[PDB]
Amino acid sequence: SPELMADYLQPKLLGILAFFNMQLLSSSVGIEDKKMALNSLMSLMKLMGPKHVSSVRVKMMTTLRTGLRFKDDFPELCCRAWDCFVRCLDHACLGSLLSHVIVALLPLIHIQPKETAAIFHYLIIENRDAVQDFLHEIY
Repeated sequence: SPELMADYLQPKLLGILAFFNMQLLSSSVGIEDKKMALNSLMSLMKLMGPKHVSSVRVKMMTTLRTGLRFKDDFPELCCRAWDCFVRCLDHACLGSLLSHVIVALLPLIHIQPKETAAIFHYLIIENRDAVQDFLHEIY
């Protein structure tokens, strides 16, 4: 079952993602391989769906922020993948990510002008009534 596979994935939970995060951290692992691992994370995020990642997805997002920090050649493609992972992710507390989500976004906006704008517009539409709860905080 895809759901049965998801349950096996659930047991690894954040820790399987963390092991990947350690692999991304290691100097020896290839930058392209790390991008592939990030793609693997994006596929996993879609497989969990928004509900499955839950609190763990926010921990994964912190891991994602570390992945965002080392981007180089990998990043313009990677940022699009990260947004796709976010789209697979339930918006959940999009307001809770708030500025911190924006701060990752602001570096991203510099790396590619088009990608950041597309992510922001999608985020603004997704937040809806929830959107702008932290907007005053993100002056």
